[PDB]
Amino acid sequence: QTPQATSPLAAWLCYLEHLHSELGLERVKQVAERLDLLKPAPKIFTVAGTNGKGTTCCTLEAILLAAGLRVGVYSSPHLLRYTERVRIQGQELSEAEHSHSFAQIEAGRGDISLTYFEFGTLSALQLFKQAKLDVVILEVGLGGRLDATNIVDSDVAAITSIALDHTDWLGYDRESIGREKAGVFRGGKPAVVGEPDMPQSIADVAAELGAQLYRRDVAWKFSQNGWHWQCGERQLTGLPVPNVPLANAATALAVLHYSELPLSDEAIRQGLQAASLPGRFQVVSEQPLLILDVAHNPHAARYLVNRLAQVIQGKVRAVVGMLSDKDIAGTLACLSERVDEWYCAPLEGPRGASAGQLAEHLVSARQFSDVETAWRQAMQDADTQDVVIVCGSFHTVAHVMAALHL
Ligand SMILES: Nc1ncnc2c1ncn2[C@@H]1O[C@H](COP(=O)(O)OP(=O)(O)NP(=O)(O)O)[C@@H](O)[C@H]1O
Ligand SMILES: N[C@@H](CCC(=O)O)C(=O)O
Ligand SMILES: [Mn+2]
Repeated sequence: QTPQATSPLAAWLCYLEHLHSELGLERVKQVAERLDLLKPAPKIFTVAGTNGKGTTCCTLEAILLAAGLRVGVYSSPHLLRYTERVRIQGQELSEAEHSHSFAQIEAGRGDISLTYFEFGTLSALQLFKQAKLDVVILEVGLGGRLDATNIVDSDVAAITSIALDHTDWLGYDRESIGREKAGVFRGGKPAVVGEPDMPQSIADVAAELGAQLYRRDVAWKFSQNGWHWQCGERQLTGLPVPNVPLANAATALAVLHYSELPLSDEAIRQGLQAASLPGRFQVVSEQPLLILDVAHNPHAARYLVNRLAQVIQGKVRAVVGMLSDKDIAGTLACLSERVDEWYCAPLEGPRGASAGQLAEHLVSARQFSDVETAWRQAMQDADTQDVVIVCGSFHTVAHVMAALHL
């Protein structure tokens, strides 16, 4: 049975998780066109990148909300609830609102077939259209050029970082990754690049499209009390350090600058003081320090290792689970520079790695039945001066979050 407007959101998600799968955007665009969904707000920012999309978007959101605007954010993936994926004034909507919205997409599509993410994306656009917003922030699902979020013409587009989230493959490198991401840029519009080691293909695509390229360390830059953000001969000085990676706050300032939106000193500082997301180096407890971080590739792992070195005489204990298609070998080698004790767990279903698939990269790691069991063992073993880090995937962090009923 196809669910209805009044069915539980869980029924819609089961229907969408079975959507039988086809490359372009012509289908999703045609549905959007029918439901008049291509202009959710008069200002649209679209954010691509390997790591840093979510926290870049949340910094934009925090600043724009501090400035008194009505703001929507579309985000993915989610930790515990699908309702995390759409925020309006910083807050989630009801499950009922999502079920009604999906029903409208289902009726609106006719016999045009859509993927899970295309359906989610159209529903989000519809929820935003309805909410009378000034700005909509769209986090790219994957890539950008052919991502469902790319049906909307953005006012400013951004790439937060370039890194490899998957294993070696022919033709799969920073250049190929970059090229696909740069497909969110638009002719005549600012294209903000927050990656300091930018592949050439990003510049090639920006040139083909006629986008205006504004790169970190060329057009704008930042440093380090507080921190400083500069673009040409102008700067912001003594900014508060936010609880997101500074590169991504810097990318968000660049977006906001090139958008030409009017923003007070107060809005910028209050936003930076509020900006954070659950599961991005999130301290949940102390003595032992319990930190949750959704790092799942070597680039994020390097960031996570650098933060850990700033917070630990005590041991680092890592509770880890990953998906089987990640660069497991690389992520665990990077983490192993600072992890002293390993607690490995499987993730469920056909896409999860087993604890054995993780252990085979480590030396005499502990192996457990499931994440919660691994985590309770880690807490049980931890001394007061230890750090327990839960990482490797959303599923790992979320299993711990559900177990602490956060
Ligand atoms: N600029 C960055 N450089 C290094 N690591 C980063 C950077 N931005 C984010 N990370 C790390 O990447 C992880 C996720 O950040 P996030 O902002 O959620 O990225 P995302 O692109 O939305 N990916 P996801 O977490 O899978 O939704 C956390 O470990 C971050 O610390
Ligand atoms: N997986 C990324 C690209 C980066 C990568 O493949 O490593 C995406 O979201 O499109
Ligand atoms: Mn994300």
